[PDB]
Order: sequence, then C-alpha cells, then structure tokens
Amino acid sequence: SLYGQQQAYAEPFIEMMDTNPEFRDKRSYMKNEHNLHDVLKKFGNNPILNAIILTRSNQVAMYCQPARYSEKGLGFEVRLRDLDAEPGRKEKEEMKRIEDFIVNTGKDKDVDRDSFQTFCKKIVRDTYIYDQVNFEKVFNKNNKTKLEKFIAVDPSTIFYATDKKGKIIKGGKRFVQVVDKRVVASFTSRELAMGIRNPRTELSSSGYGLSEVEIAMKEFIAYNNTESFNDRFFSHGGTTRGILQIRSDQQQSQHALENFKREWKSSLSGINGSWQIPVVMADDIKFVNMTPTANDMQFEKWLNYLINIISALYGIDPAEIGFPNRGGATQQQSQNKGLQPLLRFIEDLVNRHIISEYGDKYTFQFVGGDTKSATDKLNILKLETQIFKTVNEAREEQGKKPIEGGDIILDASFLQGTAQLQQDKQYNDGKQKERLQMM
Amino acid sequence: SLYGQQQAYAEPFIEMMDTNPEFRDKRSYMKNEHNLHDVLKKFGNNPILNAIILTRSNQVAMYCQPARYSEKGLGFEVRLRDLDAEPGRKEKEEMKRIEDFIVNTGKDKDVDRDSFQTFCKKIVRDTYIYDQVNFEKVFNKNNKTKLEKFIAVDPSTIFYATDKKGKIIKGGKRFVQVVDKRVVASFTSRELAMGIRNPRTELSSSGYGLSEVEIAMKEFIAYNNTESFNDRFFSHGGTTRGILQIRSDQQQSQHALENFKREWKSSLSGINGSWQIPVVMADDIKFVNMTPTANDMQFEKWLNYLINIISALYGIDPAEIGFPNRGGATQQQSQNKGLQPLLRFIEDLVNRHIISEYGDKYTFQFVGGDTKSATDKLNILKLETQIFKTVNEAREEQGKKPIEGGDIILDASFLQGTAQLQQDKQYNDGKQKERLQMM
Repeated sequence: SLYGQQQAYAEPFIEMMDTNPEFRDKRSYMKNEHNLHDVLKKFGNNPILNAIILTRSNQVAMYCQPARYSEKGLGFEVRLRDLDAEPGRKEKEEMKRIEDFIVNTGKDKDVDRDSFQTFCKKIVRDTYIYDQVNFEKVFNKNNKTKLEKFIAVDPSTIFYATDKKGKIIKGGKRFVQVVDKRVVASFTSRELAMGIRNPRTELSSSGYGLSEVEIAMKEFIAYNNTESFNDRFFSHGGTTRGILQIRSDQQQSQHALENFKREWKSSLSGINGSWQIPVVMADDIKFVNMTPTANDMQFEKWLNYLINIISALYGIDPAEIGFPNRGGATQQQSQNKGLQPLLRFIEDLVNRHIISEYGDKYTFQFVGGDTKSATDKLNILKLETQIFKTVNEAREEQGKKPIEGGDIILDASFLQGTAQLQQDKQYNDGKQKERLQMM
Repeated sequence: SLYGQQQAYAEPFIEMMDTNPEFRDKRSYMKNEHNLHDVLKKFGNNPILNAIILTRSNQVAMYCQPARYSEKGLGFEVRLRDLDAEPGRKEKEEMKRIEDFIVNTGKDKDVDRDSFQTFCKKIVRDTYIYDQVNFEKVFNKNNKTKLEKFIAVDPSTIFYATDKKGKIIKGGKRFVQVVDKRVVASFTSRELAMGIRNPRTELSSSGYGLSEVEIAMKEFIAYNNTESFNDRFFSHGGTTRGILQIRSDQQQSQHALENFKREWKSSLSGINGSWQIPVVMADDIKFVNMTPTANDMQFEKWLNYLINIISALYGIDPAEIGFPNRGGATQQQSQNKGLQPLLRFIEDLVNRHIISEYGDKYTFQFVGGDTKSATDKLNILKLETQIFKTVNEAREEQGKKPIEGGDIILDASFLQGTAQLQQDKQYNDGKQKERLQMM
C-alpha cells in the first residue's frame, strides 16, 4: 500500500500502540521520542541554522525568474521533452502560458498569493529544517481534470493516513492534516504533494525523511551552552580583577572604610586623577589576582569544530558563514555540491507534480550560471571538429538542420585536398571528351 | 482567506486570546512576547546594524536612475515582456512616461514628495530591520481604475485585519494601520502593498516575516555590553597603576602628607622635573601593582566572532564593515550573494505592484554593473559560432532580423569550401550548355 502492490514488506508489521489509529506518527531515529517536529521547531530559531537557511534562500532567489523575460540566460525555462523536436506556434504559446502560470502560482494574477520566489524561499526552509515539503493543489471545481492554483502547506501538521487496520492507505485520501492533535482535513495524492530529500529504507521511519537537525541535536545544544558560557562572564558575575588586602590588628569600622572610599573616589576615580598614585601607611598590603592579566574568548577551536561538522552535514562551505575551514583553503566546487542538488530536487518535484497536469511532452528546468561547463562542451566540439566531425553532422546532432556547402571537416588543409581532388578530377573527367572524340 | 479558497489550514485554528479582535498581532518566534517591533525599534539604533543598512543603501542608490537618461548602462529600464517582440512609437512613449512616473513617484513633479532614490533607501532599511515593507497607493478619485501617486508607510504600524470570527480577511479592506493601540485607517489590497522577504510556513507567524534582528538579539546585547565593559575602564574607575606603601610606626598626620604632596608636585609633577628622582629615608617602601604593565582591549576575538556571525546572517561581507573574516581572505562573489537578491526582491515587488496597473505586456528591471557575465555570454556565442551557429540564426535568436549575405558560419576555411563548391558547381553546371549543344 505504501508504494503499491508488492510481495515484500516495507512498512512496520506491528503498529505503534500509542499512536492514533487515523494516522502513522513520525518519530525519532532511535524511537526515543514519538514526537519530533515539536523539538525541531525549537532549533528552528538557531542563528547558525537560520544563517545557512537565509544564505541558501538568497542563492535560490536569483534563479527564480523566467528565462525569456530575462536579458541574460539566468532563470528557468519550459521546453519540449525532446531537445531535437521542433517547436510550434501553438506549443510555444502553451509553454509561455504555463511559465506565466508558474510565475504567478495560479491561473490569474493575485497580489494576495505567493510569487514563485517566495514559494521557493519557503521550500528551502522546509527542506533544510524538517526534510519534508508539502504544497496543496486547487483543482477547478467546474472541471476536476484541470488545475487552478497551488500553494505551500507547513509540513509539521501533515502526516501519512492509515486505514482501520493501521496500514498506510494508497487509494483515495492518503495525506491528513492535524492541528493540536485533532484531525482537520485530508487530501488525495494528486491534491497534495510530498517531497522527501533524505529518504530511508528502514521500516522504523516508514518513509519519513531524516532531518539533519536531529543528527546535529547534540552539537546544537553544545554550541548553545558554549555561547551561554562565554556570555555569562558579562551577564553574570565573576568579572573581578583582584582583591586589595590591607593587614590590620583590628578590622576598620565601616565609617572609616566609607571615608576611605570617599577619598579614593575624589582623588583617583575616572579620567580625573587617572595617572595619580595614592599613599597608604599600613603594616602590609597585598593584591591577589582572581582573573588573568587579559581575558579572551574560550573554547574557540571547539566552536570551529562544531560549526564545521554542522556545515559539512548540510554541505555548505563554512567560509560562507564566517568560520574558518579546519582543512583545505585555510567556490565553484562548493557551489556544485551545495546548491545544484537542491535546485535539481526542486526541479524534479515541480516538474513531476505540476507539469503532469498539462502533458508528458513538456518539462521544467533551470538554466544559467554554468558558463564554464558549456565552455568545456563547446571546446570538446571545437577540438572534435578539426579531425573527426563534419559541420553538418554536428548541426544535425544538436537539433538543427544542415547548411548548404558540403559536410566539410574544418581544416584549411582538408579543403585544399578536396579542391585539389575535384580540380584534378575535372581534368581527368574532361578526358572522356577526347575518348568520345576518337569515336 | 489568508491566501485564497483552499482545503488545508494555513492560519491558527484558535485565535490568540489577548489580541484585539480587529487584527492579528505579530509576535516573537517562541511566543515569548506578543509585541515585537517595539523591542526591534530599540535595536534599530545599533551602529553595526546601521552601518550595514547605510552601506547597502549607498550600494542601491547608484542603480536608482533610468538607463536611457544615463550615458552608461547602469540604471533601471522598462521594456516589453517579450524581448523578441518589436517596439513601437506608441509603446516607446508609454514606457518613457511610465519611467518618468516612477522617477518622480507620481503623475506630476512635486518637490514635497520622495524621489525613487529616497524611496529605495527607506525600503532597504525597512527590509533589513523589520523584514516587512509597505507603501500606499493613491488612485485617481475621478477614476478609481488608474493610479496617481504612491508613497511609503512605516511597517511597524500596519497589521493584518481580521473578521468578526478573528480570521484574516481576503475581500475588501485587508490591511489596517494602528497607532498607540488605536485603529486609525484600513486599506484595500490594491491600495496597500505588503512585501515579505523572509517568509515562513508555520501557523504561529501567520505569514509575518522573520527579521534577522530577532535572531541576533542575544548577540546584539552581548556586543553592546561588551562595548560597555571596554568603555567602563575610562568612564568608571579602576584605572590605578599601583599603590606606594611606606612603612612607619605611626600613620603620618594629614598635614604632613599634604606637605609631602606639595613637595612631590613642586619637584616632579608635569614635564617640569619629569626625569628627576626623589629620595626618601623611611624604613621600608613597596610598590604593589594593581593593573598590568600595559593595557589593551579585551575580548577582541569574541567581538570578531559576534560581528562575523551577525554579518553572515545578513549576507554581508565582514570586511566591508571594518572587521576581519575569521576564514577565507584573511568582492564580486560577496556582492553576488549580498546585493543582487535584494535588487531582485525590490524589482519583483515594484513590478507586480506598480506595472500591474498599466498592463501585463510591460515589465520593470535593473541593468548594468554585470559586464563579466555579459562578457562570458558573448564568449559563449563567439565560440559557438565558429563551428555550430550561423550568423543569421544567432541574429534571429536574439530578437533581430537577418543580414543579407547568406547564413554563413564564420570560419575562413568554411567560406573557401562554399566558394570552391560554388566555383566548381558553376563549372559542372556550365556543361549543360554542351549537353544541349549536341541536341
């Protein structure tokens, strides 16, 4: 049921007793807690995590515009599934309409609704915090077959529904929304998407993704309490430099000490009388140091290590978030592993969920920001054509029609060989005139 | 209602009891405080934050001029939605009028009203402090269909309105202005915009954006009290170098100590008698040090770490604000992640809110300051044309009409092949004259 009809089991044979029959709960890795997103919501406010989220969101936001409206190639585009297939006036108009629909996130403009930029900015946060993304579709009521609007829904409230036997359902309504432990609404598979970026095969998770926050929970709390320890020097006591002991047979009366303080403040306090030296005629005086000569941050390398491993979990370069790399440099490759997989994930999700409603012959893809790869591709072609490939063969290979002029291989020598062969060929073929002349 | 008619819930099912029925309040992440912008206004005065705001505002201000009035390409421009579509004298005049309207922020010039430069400078501050931007529109009273003026409004006073049931309203007036906890005025969706740069999907926020100041609140107070700690060495006591103890059987009378001070000041004080050495014949003398030999700033690395993470939250390079990067360099890529997303956000907001009033066929976009990307684009084309693309195909591809001369592929060899083929073709085709001659 979970994926379809199959011979094997890919769901827990025995249900979790404490869970409600109507749905299957999402739980921690070790089954330590049956309620996970509640504690992940607490870490949702962490600065380091939020810094990563915001950096990735800003990176994604640039790509979130259509290509044909952009003077430069950066953006997204819709095209026919086959690159070699020709376009058409009807299909071009349909693709333009679909692109505008995605840009406006609906059939018609509405200021009250999200632009696709904000939708992606929501999706990245939901992907990197909870590792679960969901968005609702609004099919036309006059015609169930077609689509009108689509918007995002928070993943924390959405669960997998279950049948009376407790097994996850396939047919009909499959996803359910829960608020304050009460069932509110449920959705058909087509009506609500489910994107999992970090899936797992073990029966315990039952298909729910694994979020990096759960993995780094210990590290996150360690970072938090380390920061608290550093800040408690100021927000709490212990900032004394030392104690000035003065030996005496009798402890001086508090009035005398107050007058002592008055004299000290009047003579030495502040910039006024800063450089002056007092004089005291007691038996013996000592100054005992309680703190070192100069203070500084503590456990610096510990923080660097923690943030480095946390960054490595998300695949982001620590240098972007203002920390040193414990190895390597101390950007293209960092971007290649960090951003491009996320863009491809969003691409696949949006494609297979939205474009399925219009037709198989179309697809959605991002474009731009990859000049170097295209440069190397063109260099491959430019080196290949010198010896191997004809101009017309390459042009046909890349979904274009040939140009008259012969299927020439571009080299100034090669042309002279063909020209010389043709010139001498015409000389030899001209001797057939003499051959017939004797007749 | 919040976004439209939908099956799911994207707003709190149960209202916050303490909030007024007329609107939904904006609250902290953890619900610790139901009043947030009041405390954010306090941090609005911080120098580091204000430094970031001013740097970004100065960066944006350069772009805020029309392109066609600028000798160089830097500026903004309005164009038809399709780059391949031809322009026209009517449409060109309309676009020029719209550009002048945006420059003057209204139908007619008015010195009393903001230029678009100052409007953007306000918008960046409102975007980076509160993460919420709003500007009012003034439609023509004689004709509601069309627009006359638009100006900015402070986001702190604006809230989402609610119905009698407490749910957020869609139809009619949707945004409400509150001053001193009193409702003053309310606006229709078209009459007042709402820009959220850092949106969230959780029901708790109810669509309100998340500001980086709230995330960095602890860090900001830590920075403030660290600076206070460093400054309190001067503004408060504790600047003594040491104490000069003189042992004696009896404490000298204060008159004797005053005469001692008189002699000391007359002989040693100031530049006069600076290098001299006094002489004293007491039993024993000591000098006990209360502060080290040389003082300096404390907790320097702590400050660098704090400011680095704060900068990383906003995406700004710490080097711009006079701090060292704890990793990396110790500018184009920093600009690419820092400024361009903000420009695109302003672009999308201004487009979808202003240009919607005139027509769909137009769009607003910035231009300039991106020569390297355009250079790489032109290099892609220049490498592609050598083997792959004809001149006329490229010219057609970029919204231009072909030039007579043939759809040639630019390579000195290729032309000789076509010329040689044509030359030999004419030779062979000339033999048809001989073929007919025998007839």
